[PDB]
Amino acid sequence: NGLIIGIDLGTTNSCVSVMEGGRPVVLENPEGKRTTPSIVSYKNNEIIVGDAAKRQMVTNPNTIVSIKRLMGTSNKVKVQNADGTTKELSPEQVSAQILSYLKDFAEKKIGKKISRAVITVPAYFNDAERNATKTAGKIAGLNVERIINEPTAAALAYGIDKASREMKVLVYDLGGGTFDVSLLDIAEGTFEVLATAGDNRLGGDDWDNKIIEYISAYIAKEHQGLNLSKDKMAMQRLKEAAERAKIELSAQLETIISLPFLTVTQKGPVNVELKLTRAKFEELTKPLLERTRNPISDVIKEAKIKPEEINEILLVGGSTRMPAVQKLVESMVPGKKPNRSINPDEVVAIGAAIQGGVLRGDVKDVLLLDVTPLTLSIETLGGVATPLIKRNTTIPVSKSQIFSTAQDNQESVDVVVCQGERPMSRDNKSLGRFNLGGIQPAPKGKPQIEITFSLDANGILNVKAKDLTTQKENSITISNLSEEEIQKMIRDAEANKERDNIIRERIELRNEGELEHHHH
Ligand SMILES: Nc1ncnc2c1ncn2[C@@H]1O[C@H](COP(=O)(O)OP(=O)(O)O)[C@@H](O)[C@H]1O
Repeated sequence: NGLIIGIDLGTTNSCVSVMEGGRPVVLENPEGKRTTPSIVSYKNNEIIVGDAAKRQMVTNPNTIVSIKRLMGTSNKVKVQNADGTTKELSPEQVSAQILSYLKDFAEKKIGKKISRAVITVPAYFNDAERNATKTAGKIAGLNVERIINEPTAAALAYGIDKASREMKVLVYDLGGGTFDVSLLDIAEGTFEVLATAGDNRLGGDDWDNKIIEYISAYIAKEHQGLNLSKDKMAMQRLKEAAERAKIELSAQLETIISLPFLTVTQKGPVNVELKLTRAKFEELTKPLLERTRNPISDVIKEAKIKPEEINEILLVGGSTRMPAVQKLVESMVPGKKPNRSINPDEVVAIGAAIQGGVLRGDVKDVLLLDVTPLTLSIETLGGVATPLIKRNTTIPVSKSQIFSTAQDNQESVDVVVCQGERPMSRDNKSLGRFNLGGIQPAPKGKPQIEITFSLDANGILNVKAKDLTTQKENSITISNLSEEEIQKMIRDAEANKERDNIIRERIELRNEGELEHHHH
């Protein structure tokens, strides 16, 4: 029946995506962000999810971070209610609050109720870990139609199921909390995780902490051993400044960590304005980064292949935007360029969304092709399809030819557009019709009407009929196609090729084409 949304339920951030008109689309939360902190907080008997919970993660003791780590387990998390009593919550319930939130704002964006989803998980996850994830989904009112692996999701986003050949794919996932490297074998639509290895206590958070150590060391140096470890408001601000600094060093060779009024001492207010170079940040985080090297070789050997045999490498996780990470990965797979062309923090959700569409039935797969798959033609005298843009021409393009009138004293012309490789326009699929009058009584062949088929680089078509004498010009704009639908029309022409050529004997396109008027 209804839409099946794609959810990446991540350790540190979550992302939600859905198929819209044959494309995956990432949905943005109410704060306009395409990803959402996997963080829940409790205050005044009100549940807070995402950015607002992250903004009080150190200050509010109730905040629950990295709940995903306790999934599958029987552990509990205790939080204070308003009255001082203690409520106890399972990892299924906390995750269900995050999923409810994602589900909520998606309904508001889509404007429909949503009750089905694909949820992704780490490849290593066992059945309890997956049943807790599935139970989270049920508590949130979502029929979980399938649970898929994060790196399998990544491969669907990159259309690797469409390769029509065996593919060895290395997926390097460095998130905020977790690192995973997986080796996939993808053959005839079956996804097999040959091998997985990594560290679920290693991620971009650990990179930030080295910046917190840096800022701390600097403060102690500058202010006679000033230590703010036990100050919650201070530590909240450092954690945030650390992550801002880190992110800026993925596009800058340095940055300024700026923390005015960090605290006040008997000396007055302490202001930090601290430079951190990319070189320095890389040095401080070298130990963390290098814990990702051996795992790459480990899974390569575990699946009994050379590096040579790897067909494609995908970068997943937002921490893979870091230059040092991209460089590392490249160093371990000579020849291959790691693929980062789909937002690594969105890529998994996108894959789930694709899987969702495929499970539904509405797999109206649009294709952003740079070349025209079929001939585009105007109907001339006798129902003949005179081509203007030939099959396999590269967009953008605008071809033009002058036509005339089929009958003497003809007041107007019908501009009937059609797509396909067949000699009669009735055989081809029509894309539109429109009229153009203003035409003065004359012999057939006298009026000179410049027709212009025009395609933008995004694909869509505009056909511009112009009477050159009277300047009168009507024009229509056109919608796109499926792969099966393309192939049906190619097949149809292939199937009637003998019939069509005998029709073509009588057709002569080298003379000026003629457009007629049949009454609407
Ligand atoms: N431009 C960037 N440079 C460095 N790190 C980044 C950048 N953008 C996002 N990150 C980091 O990505 C990490 C995790 O992102 P994400 O993939 O959403 O995590 P997860 O999949 O674990 O939920 C965060 O620690 C964040 O600091």
